[PDB]
Amino acid sequence: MKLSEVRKQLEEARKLSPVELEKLVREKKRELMELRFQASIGQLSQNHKIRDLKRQIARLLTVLNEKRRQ
RNA sequence: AGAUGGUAAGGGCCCACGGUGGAUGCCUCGGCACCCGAGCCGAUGAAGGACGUGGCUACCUGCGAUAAGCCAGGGGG
Ligand SMILES: [Mg+2]
Ligand SMILES: [Mg+2]
Ligand SMILES: [Mg+2]
Ligand SMILES: [Mg+2]
Ligand SMILES: [Mg+2]
Ligand SMILES: [Mg+2]
Ligand SMILES: [Mg+2]
Ligand SMILES: [Mg+2]
Ligand SMILES: [Mg+2]
Ligand SMILES: [Mg+2]
Ligand SMILES: [Mg+2]
Ligand SMILES: [Mg+2]
Repeated sequence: MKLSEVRKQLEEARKLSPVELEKLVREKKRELMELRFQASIGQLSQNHKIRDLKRQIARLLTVLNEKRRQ
């Protein structure tokens, strides 16, 4: 995923409430599973999308953790 | 009547060239000694591990279900 898009994901991410974050993760986590399935049947040529989503879920959770910790 | 050479089944010594084998010289990502710097870690769960972790991954390295990585500051180009 693009550098600029990362920064953009973070800005909008840091504006969410934990619940919105929790909900957002669950969907991107669901999208990861959808990706894995098509990856299974050789129907995902844009395979970089898998690594990409994994780190989004990472970046979200990191921020979810940010929200809670002080 | 007498006498003396060509035979090499195979073998021996020398010479040429190969095979095998990995000495020798050169080489060094490693080691060895001395000197200096530096010296604790852990229930806020250590040292050391197990099992996992990649779109395709046997192993090593890294990492821990956020899993060859996540956030921020500094360095760099
Ligand atoms: Mg990043
Ligand atoms: Mg004769
Ligand atoms: Mg002969
Ligand atoms: Mg013969
Ligand atoms: Mg002889
Ligand atoms: Mg020879
Ligand atoms: Mg020499
Ligand atoms: Mg000393
Ligand atoms: Mg020490
Ligand atoms: Mg350990
Ligand atoms: Mg688990
Ligand atoms: Mg920087």
